[PDB]
Amino acid sequence: MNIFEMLRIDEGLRLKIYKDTEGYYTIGIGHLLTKSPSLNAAKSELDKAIGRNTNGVITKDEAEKLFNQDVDAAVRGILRNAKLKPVYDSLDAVRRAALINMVFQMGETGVAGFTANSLRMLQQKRWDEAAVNLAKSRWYNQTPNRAKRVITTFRTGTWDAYK
Repeated sequence: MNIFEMLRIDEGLRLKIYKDTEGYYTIGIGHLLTKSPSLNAAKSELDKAIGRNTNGVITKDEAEKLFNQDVDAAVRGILRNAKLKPVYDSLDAVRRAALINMVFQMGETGVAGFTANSLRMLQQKRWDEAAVNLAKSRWYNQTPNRAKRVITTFRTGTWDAYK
C-alpha cells in the first residue's frame, strides 16, 4: 500500500464532473475544480487544467495525471509549511502518508488548524491521545468513515484500516 492507493481508495475515480461531499465541483481522483456554484465555471477550470476543450469529461490517463500532480503538490506544500514540515519529518513512513491524505483533503490551510493540538501530539508520539483529539473536529463529524481510516493509520502506524 502507498499514498496513491490510499487516496485512490478514499477519493474514488470519476471521469465526469461531480459534486464532492461539500457540494463543490470536482473530477477525477478528488481533484477540486472550483468552489463556485457554476458548472460553467467548473467546465472552464477543467479545460484550463487539461489543456483542452473537454466538455466536462476526461479520460483515465488524464485523471491519473491530475492525481500525480496533486499528490506532488500536497507533499511539497507540507515541506514548505513551517508548521507542517517538522511534523512530517518526525513521522515514520506510514504515518506521513496519513498526513499527506489530510492535506490533500483539506488543504494545508485546513490542516494548519489542527497543529496546535493533534499535530503536536503526533510530533510527541502520543498516538492514542492524538487520535482522540483528531476526532473532535468538523472533519470527523462530516466525513467519519474516512476520518476513521486516517486516524487509525496515525494511531497504529499500519495500513490495517485500508486492508
